[PDB]
Amino acid sequence: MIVLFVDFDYFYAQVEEVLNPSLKGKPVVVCVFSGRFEDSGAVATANYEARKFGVKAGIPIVEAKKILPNAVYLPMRKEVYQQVSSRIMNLLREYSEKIEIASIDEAYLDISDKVRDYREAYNLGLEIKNKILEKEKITVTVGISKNKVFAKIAADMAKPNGIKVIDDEEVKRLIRELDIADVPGIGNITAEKLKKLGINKLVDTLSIEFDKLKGMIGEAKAKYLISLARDEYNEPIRTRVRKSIGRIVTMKRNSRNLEEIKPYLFRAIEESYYKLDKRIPKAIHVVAVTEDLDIVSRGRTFPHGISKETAYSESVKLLQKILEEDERKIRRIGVRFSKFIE
DNA sequence: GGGGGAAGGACTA
DNA sequence: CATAGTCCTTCCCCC
Ligand SMILES: [Ca+2]
Ligand SMILES: [Ca+2]
Ligand SMILES: [Ca+2]
Repeated sequence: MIVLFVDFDYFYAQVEEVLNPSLKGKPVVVCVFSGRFEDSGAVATANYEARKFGVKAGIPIVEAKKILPNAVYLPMRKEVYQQVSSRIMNLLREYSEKIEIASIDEAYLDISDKVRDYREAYNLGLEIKNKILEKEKITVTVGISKNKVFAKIAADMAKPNGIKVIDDEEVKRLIRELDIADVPGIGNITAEKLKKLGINKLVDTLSIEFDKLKGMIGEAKAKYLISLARDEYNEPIRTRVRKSIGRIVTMKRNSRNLEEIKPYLFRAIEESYYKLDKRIPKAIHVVAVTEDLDIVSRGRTFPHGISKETAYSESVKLLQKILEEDERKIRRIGVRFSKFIE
Protein backbone atom coordinates (compact mmCIF):
# COMPACT_ATOMS: atom_id res chain seq x y z
CA MET A 1 0.00 0.00 0.00
CA ILE A 2 1.29 3.51 -0.75
CA VAL A 3 0.04 6.24 1.52
CA LEU A 4 0.49 9.92 0.96
CA PHE A 5 -0.06 12.28 3.88
CA VAL A 6 -0.53 16.04 3.76
CA ASP A 7 -0.31 18.53 6.70
CA PHE A 8 -0.77 22.27 6.14
CA ASP A 9 2.18 24.11 7.68
CA TYR A 10 1.60 26.24 10.86
CA PHE A 11 -1.85 26.49 9.37
CA TYR A 12 -3.77 28.98 11.42
CA ALA A 13 -0.83 31.36 11.36
CA GLN A 14 -0.06 30.76 7.66
CA VAL A 15 -3.57 31.56 6.65
CA GLU A 16 -3.26 34.80 8.52
CA GLU A 17 -0.03 35.49 6.59
CA VAL A 18 -1.80 34.87 3.32
CA LEU A 19 -4.74 37.16 4.15
CA ASN A 20 -2.24 39.86 5.16
CA PRO A 21 1.12 39.40 3.35
CA SER A 22 2.71 42.20 5.34
CA LEU A 23 2.98 39.74 8.28
CA LYS A 24 5.39 37.42 6.46
CA GLY A 25 8.83 37.32 8.01
CA LYS A 26 7.52 38.69 11.29
CA PRO A 27 6.69 36.45 14.23
CA VAL A 28 2.93 35.63 14.11
CA VAL A 29 0.97 34.06 17.00
CA VAL A 30 -2.67 32.96 16.66
CA CYS A 31 -4.19 32.68 20.14
CA VAL A 32 -7.38 31.58 21.84
CA PHE A 33 -8.16 34.57 24.06
CA SER A 34 -10.10 32.82 26.81
CA GLY A 35 -11.96 35.87 28.04
CA ARG A 36 -11.10 35.60 31.74
CA PHE A 37 -9.08 38.82 31.66
CA GLU A 38 -6.71 40.71 29.36
CA ASP A 39 -4.55 38.13 27.49
CA SER A 40 -5.97 35.09 29.29
CA GLY A 41 -5.63 31.92 27.25
CA ALA A 42 -3.12 29.90 25.32
CA VAL A 43 -1.37 30.05 21.97
CA ALA A 44 -3.01 27.86 19.29
CA THR A 45 -0.28 28.14 16.62
CA ALA A 46 2.71 30.34 15.90
CA ASN A 47 4.77 30.63 12.75
CA TYR A 48 8.45 29.66 12.65
CA GLU A 49 9.66 33.21 13.14
CA ALA A 50 7.90 32.97 16.53
CA ARG A 51 9.04 29.39 17.31
CA LYS A 52 12.63 30.58 17.02
CA PHE A 53 12.16 32.16 20.46
CA GLY A 54 10.11 29.38 22.06
CA VAL A 55 6.63 30.74 21.29
CA LYS A 56 4.56 27.69 20.44
CA ALA A 57 1.33 25.74 20.57
CA GLY A 58 -0.16 25.66 24.06
CA ILE A 59 1.88 28.04 26.14
CA PRO A 60 0.07 30.89 27.90
CA ILE A 61 -0.43 34.05 25.82
CA VAL A 62 0.89 36.03 28.80
CA GLU A 63 4.12 34.03 28.60
CA ALA A 64 4.39 34.50 24.86
CA LYS A 65 4.14 38.20 25.40
CA LYS A 66 7.01 38.16 27.91
CA ILE A 67 9.33 36.33 25.49
CA LEU A 68 8.18 38.17 22.31
CA PRO A 69 6.47 41.36 23.36
CA ASN A 70 6.45 42.87 19.86
CA ALA A 71 5.20 39.87 17.84
CA VAL A 72 1.85 40.07 16.02
CA TYR A 73 -0.81 38.42 18.23
CA LEU A 74 -4.07 37.52 16.53
CA PRO A 75 -7.32 35.92 17.78
CA MET A 76 -8.39 32.53 16.51
CA ARG A 77 -10.58 32.60 13.38
CA LYS A 78 -11.77 29.00 13.21
CA GLU A 79 -14.40 29.80 10.53
CA VAL A 80 -11.94 31.43 8.15
CA TYR A 81 -9.49 28.52 8.49
CA GLN A 82 -12.26 25.95 7.97
CA GLN A 83 -13.29 27.62 4.74
CA VAL A 84 -9.74 27.91 3.48
CA SER A 85 -9.22 24.32 4.61
CA SER A 86 -12.21 22.85 2.80
CA ARG A 87 -11.04 24.37 -0.47
CA ILE A 88 -7.65 22.76 -0.02
CA MET A 89 -9.29 19.47 0.83
CA ASN A 90 -11.32 19.79 -2.36
CA LEU A 91 -8.10 20.08 -4.38
CA LEU A 92 -6.74 16.97 -2.66
CA ARG A 93 -9.92 15.15 -3.62
CA GLU A 94 -8.76 15.30 -7.25
CA TYR A 95 -5.80 13.07 -6.54
CA SER A 96 -7.60 10.12 -4.99
CA GLU A 97 -11.02 8.67 -4.30
CA LYS A 98 -9.73 7.05 -1.12
CA ILE A 99 -9.12 9.98 1.10
CA GLU A 100 -9.31 10.41 4.84
CA ILE A 101 -9.62 13.91 6.21
CA ALA A 102 -8.12 13.76 9.68
CA SER A 103 -8.48 17.33 10.94
CA ILE A 104 -8.74 20.88 9.67
CA ASP A 105 -5.00 20.79 8.68
CA GLU A 106 -4.38 17.21 7.45
CA ALA A 107 -5.51 14.25 5.37
CA TYR A 108 -4.42 10.86 4.05
CA LEU A 109 -4.61 9.74 0.44
CA ASP A 110 -4.41 6.10 -0.55
CA ILE A 111 -2.65 6.31 -3.89
CA SER A 112 -1.97 2.61 -4.18
CA ASP A 113 -3.72 2.61 -7.55
CA LYS A 114 -2.43 5.99 -8.89
CA VAL A 115 1.30 5.21 -8.67
CA ARG A 116 3.50 2.15 -9.09
CA ASP A 117 6.23 3.14 -6.60
CA TYR A 118 7.82 5.68 -4.29
CA ARG A 119 9.50 7.59 -7.09
CA GLU A 120 6.05 8.15 -8.63
CA ALA A 121 4.53 8.81 -5.20
CA TYR A 122 7.20 11.52 -4.83
CA ASN A 123 6.50 13.19 -8.15
CA LEU A 124 2.81 13.11 -7.18
CA GLY A 125 3.64 14.79 -3.87
CA LEU A 126 5.38 17.61 -5.73
CA GLU A 127 2.41 17.95 -8.06
CA ILE A 128 0.12 18.26 -5.08
CA LYS A 129 2.33 20.74 -3.30
CA ASN A 130 2.51 22.80 -6.48
CA LYS A 131 -1.27 22.63 -7.01
CA ILE A 132 -2.09 23.98 -3.53
CA LEU A 133 0.61 26.67 -3.68
CA GLU A 134 -0.78 27.75 -7.09
CA LYS A 135 -4.47 27.78 -5.99
CA GLU A 136 -4.14 29.06 -2.44
CA LYS A 137 -0.57 30.20 -1.81
CA ILE A 138 -0.36 27.82 1.16
CA THR A 139 2.69 25.56 1.65
CA VAL A 140 2.14 21.98 2.88
CA THR A 141 4.33 19.05 3.85
CA VAL A 142 3.96 15.62 2.29
CA GLY A 143 4.77 12.32 3.99
CA ILE A 144 4.72 9.06 2.01
CA SER A 145 5.07 5.49 3.29
CA LYS A 146 3.46 2.02 3.56
CA ASN A 147 0.79 2.98 6.09
CA LYS A 148 -0.93 5.99 7.59
CA VAL A 149 1.27 6.20 10.67
CA PHE A 150 4.62 6.16 8.91
CA ALA A 151 3.30 8.58 6.26
CA LYS A 152 2.45 11.08 8.97
CA ILE A 153 5.79 10.56 10.72
CA ALA A 154 7.56 11.41 7.52
CA ALA A 155 5.69 14.77 7.24
CA ASP A 156 6.41 15.53 10.92
CA MET A 157 10.09 15.00 10.09
CA ALA A 158 10.22 16.93 6.84
CA LYS A 159 8.23 20.11 7.72
CA PRO A 160 7.70 22.88 6.86
CA ASN A 161 7.32 23.07 3.07
CA GLY A 162 8.66 19.57 2.73
CA ILE A 163 8.31 16.12 1.24
CA LYS A 164 9.66 12.77 2.39
CA VAL A 165 9.44 9.10 1.65
CA ILE A 166 9.97 6.51 4.36
CA ASP A 167 10.61 3.26 2.48
CA ASP A 168 10.31 -0.26 3.92
CA GLU A 169 13.91 -0.42 5.07
CA GLU A 170 13.79 2.91 6.90
CA VAL A 171 10.52 1.76 8.48
CA LYS A 172 12.41 -1.21 9.97
CA ARG A 173 15.10 1.22 11.18
CA LEU A 174 12.68 3.69 12.73
CA ILE A 175 10.76 1.01 14.58
CA ARG A 176 14.07 0.70 16.47
CA GLU A 177 15.33 4.31 16.69
CA LEU A 178 12.14 6.36 16.97
CA ASP A 179 11.45 8.01 20.31
CA ILE A 180 8.03 6.69 21.41
CA ALA A 181 6.93 10.26 22.04
CA ASP A 182 7.02 10.89 18.30
CA VAL A 183 4.34 8.33 17.45
CA PRO A 184 1.02 9.84 16.22
CA GLY A 185 -1.69 9.63 18.85
CA ILE A 186 0.86 9.24 21.61
CA GLY A 187 1.22 12.21 23.91
CA ASN A 188 3.30 13.18 26.95
CA ILE A 189 1.22 11.39 29.56
CA THR A 190 1.48 8.07 27.74
CA ALA A 191 5.14 8.75 26.88
CA GLU A 192 6.02 9.27 30.50
CA LYS A 193 4.11 6.18 31.63
CA LEU A 194 6.19 4.08 29.19
CA LYS A 195 9.47 5.77 30.05
CA LYS A 196 8.77 4.51 33.58
CA LEU A 197 8.40 0.96 32.26
CA GLY A 198 11.77 1.57 30.68
CA ILE A 199 10.28 1.91 27.17
CA ASN A 200 11.58 4.46 24.65
CA LYS A 201 11.10 2.89 21.25
CA LEU A 202 8.44 1.06 19.36
CA VAL A 203 10.65 -2.01 19.47
CA ASP A 204 10.60 -1.93 23.26
CA THR A 205 6.87 -2.68 23.45
CA LEU A 206 7.72 -6.07 21.94
CA SER A 207 9.66 -7.19 25.02
CA ILE A 208 7.11 -6.54 27.75
CA GLU A 209 4.15 -8.57 28.99
CA PHE A 210 1.14 -7.42 26.95
CA ASP A 211 -0.90 -7.34 30.16
CA LYS A 212 1.69 -5.12 31.89
CA LEU A 213 1.68 -2.68 28.98
CA LYS A 214 -2.13 -2.73 28.74
CA GLY A 215 -2.44 -2.11 32.47
CA MET A 216 -0.50 1.09 32.20
CA ILE A 217 -1.92 2.63 28.99
CA GLY A 218 -5.09 0.88 27.91
CA GLU A 219 -5.69 -1.95 25.50
CA ALA A 220 -6.20 0.18 22.43
CA LYS A 221 -2.82 1.98 22.70
CA ALA A 222 -1.05 -1.21 23.70
CA LYS A 223 -2.29 -3.14 20.67
CA TYR A 224 -1.60 0.00 18.56
CA LEU A 225 2.07 0.46 19.45
CA ILE A 226 2.49 -3.30 19.14
CA SER A 227 1.04 -3.59 15.66
CA LEU A 228 3.45 -0.79 14.61
CA ALA A 229 6.52 -2.35 16.23
CA ARG A 230 5.75 -5.58 14.32
CA ASP A 231 5.43 -3.64 11.08
CA GLU A 232 1.99 -5.27 10.99
CA TYR A 233 0.01 -2.00 10.96
CA ASN A 234 -2.36 -1.55 8.03
CA GLU A 235 -5.51 0.46 8.48
CA PRO A 236 -7.50 1.63 5.44
CA ILE A 237 -7.69 5.27 4.36
CA ARG A 238 -11.37 5.38 5.24
CA THR A 239 -13.69 8.30 6.12
CA ARG A 240 -13.64 8.13 9.91
CA VAL A 241 -16.25 6.08 11.76
CA ARG A 242 -17.92 8.51 14.21
CA LYS A 243 -20.63 7.96 16.84
CA SER A 244 -21.73 11.58 16.91
CA ILE A 245 -20.28 14.81 15.59
CA GLY A 246 -21.01 17.99 17.46
CA ARG A 247 -19.99 21.30 18.95
CA ILE A 248 -20.73 23.14 22.21
CA VAL A 249 -19.95 26.83 22.55
CA THR A 250 -19.59 28.64 25.84
CA MET A 251 -21.53 31.89 25.84
CA LYS A 252 -20.28 35.21 27.13
CA ARG A 253 -23.00 35.49 29.74
CA ASN A 254 -25.42 32.91 31.06
CA SER A 255 -28.85 33.44 29.57
CA ARG A 256 -32.28 32.13 28.74
CA ASN A 257 -33.19 34.70 26.10
CA LEU A 258 -33.94 32.77 22.92
CA GLU A 259 -32.68 35.54 20.63
CA GLU A 260 -29.45 35.98 22.51
CA ILE A 261 -28.64 32.29 22.48
CA LYS A 262 -29.38 31.71 18.74
CA PRO A 263 -26.10 33.14 17.35
CA TYR A 264 -23.93 30.77 19.45
CA LEU A 265 -26.14 27.81 18.58
CA PHE A 266 -25.78 28.59 14.86
CA ARG A 267 -22.01 28.91 15.13
CA ALA A 268 -22.19 25.48 16.74
CA ILE A 269 -24.20 24.10 13.78
CA GLU A 270 -21.98 25.84 11.22
CA GLU A 271 -18.85 24.31 12.66
CA SER A 272 -20.61 20.98 13.00
CA TYR A 273 -21.54 20.82 9.32
CA TYR A 274 -18.00 21.68 8.34
CA LYS A 275 -16.89 18.68 10.45
CA LEU A 276 -19.63 16.37 9.09
CA ASP A 277 -18.65 17.06 5.46
CA LYS A 278 -20.14 14.35 3.27
CA ARG A 279 -21.61 12.52 6.28
CA ILE A 280 -25.41 12.97 6.55
CA PRO A 281 -27.12 12.71 9.99
CA LYS A 282 -30.59 11.48 10.63
CA ALA A 283 -30.48 12.61 14.28
CA ILE A 284 -29.95 15.99 15.91
CA HIS A 285 -29.70 16.70 19.62
CA VAL A 286 -29.52 20.21 21.01
CA VAL A 287 -27.40 20.29 24.12
CA ALA A 288 -27.44 22.89 26.86
CA VAL A 289 -25.08 23.14 29.82
CA THR A 290 -26.97 25.04 32.55
CA GLU A 291 -25.52 27.75 34.84
CA ASP A 292 -25.01 25.10 37.51
CA LEU A 293 -23.34 22.85 34.93
CA ASP A 294 -26.02 20.26 34.43
CA ILE A 295 -26.53 18.89 30.89
CA VAL A 296 -29.93 19.08 29.25
CA SER A 297 -30.66 17.92 25.73
CA ARG A 298 -33.58 17.46 23.38
CA GLY A 299 -33.24 15.70 20.07
CA ARG A 300 -35.32 14.44 17.17
CA THR A 301 -34.90 11.85 14.45
CA PHE A 302 -35.59 12.42 10.79
CA PRO A 303 -36.02 9.30 8.63
CA HIS A 304 -34.69 11.27 5.62
CA GLY A 305 -31.57 13.28 6.45
CA ILE A 306 -30.84 16.58 8.14
CA SER A 307 -29.67 19.38 5.86
CA LYS A 308 -27.72 22.20 7.43
CA GLU A 309 -30.54 24.77 7.00
CA THR A 310 -33.11 22.33 8.42
CA ALA A 311 -30.78 21.83 11.38
CA TYR A 312 -30.85 25.61 11.85
CA SER A 313 -34.63 25.72 12.19
CA GLU A 314 -35.24 22.41 13.90
CA SER A 315 -32.66 23.18 16.63
CA VAL A 316 -34.39 26.41 17.55
CA LYS A 317 -37.54 24.45 18.23
CA LEU A 318 -35.52 21.99 20.38
CA LEU A 319 -33.95 24.97 22.14
CA GLN A 320 -37.39 26.38 22.87
CA LYS A 321 -38.54 23.04 24.32
CA ILE A 322 -35.53 23.18 26.64
CA LEU A 323 -36.31 26.64 27.97
CA GLU A 324 -39.97 25.66 28.64
CA GLU A 325 -38.91 22.58 30.46
CA ASP A 326 -35.99 23.95 32.49
CA GLU A 327 -36.06 27.38 34.02
CA ARG A 328 -32.33 27.62 34.76
CA LYS A 329 -30.13 29.95 32.73
CA ILE A 330 -27.94 28.40 30.05
CA ARG A 331 -24.13 28.77 30.13
CA ARG A 332 -23.14 26.72 27.09
CA ILE A 333 -25.15 25.76 24.06
CA GLY A 334 -24.65 23.34 21.23
CA VAL A 335 -25.68 20.50 19.10
CA ARG A 336 -24.92 16.89 18.30
CA PHE A 337 -25.50 14.87 15.12
CA SER A 338 -25.73 11.09 14.91
CA LYS A 339 -27.15 8.06 13.09
CA PHE A 340 -25.56 8.73 9.67
CA ILE A 341 -26.76 7.29 6.30
CA GLU A 342 -24.28 5.09 4.33
C1' DG B 1 -20.36 -8.78 19.51
C1' DG B 2 -20.54 -4.21 19.15
C1' DG B 3 -23.32 0.32 18.82
C1' DG B 4 -23.59 4.35 21.28
C1' DG B 5 -24.02 7.49 25.44
C1' DA B 6 -22.03 9.16 30.02
C1' DA B 7 -18.17 11.16 32.33
C1' DG B 8 -13.47 11.72 33.03
C1' DG B 9 -8.69 11.25 30.53
C1' DA B 10 -5.27 12.28 26.99
C1' DC B 11 -3.78 14.46 22.58
C1' DT B 12 -3.42 18.42 19.18
C1' DA B 13 -5.75 13.22 15.68
C1' DC C 1 -15.58 25.00 35.17
C1' DA C 2 -10.51 27.86 35.66
C1' DT C 3 -6.09 26.53 27.89
C1' DA C 4 -10.24 25.05 24.42
C1' DG C 5 -11.66 21.52 21.52
C1' DT C 6 -11.30 16.92 19.75
C1' DC C 7 -10.96 12.52 20.39
C1' DC C 8 -9.94 8.48 23.59
C1' DT C 9 -11.05 5.25 27.53
C1' DT C 10 -13.88 2.60 30.46
C1' DC C 11 -18.19 1.08 31.82
C1' DC C 12 -22.95 -0.06 31.20
C1' DC C 13 -27.55 -0.34 28.75
C1' DC C 14 -29.42 -2.27 24.92
C1' DC C 15 -30.23 -4.25 20.05
CA1 LIG D 1 0.03 21.66 10.45
CA1 LIG E 1 -1.65 18.60 11.69
CA1 LIG F 1 1.22 17.77 15.85
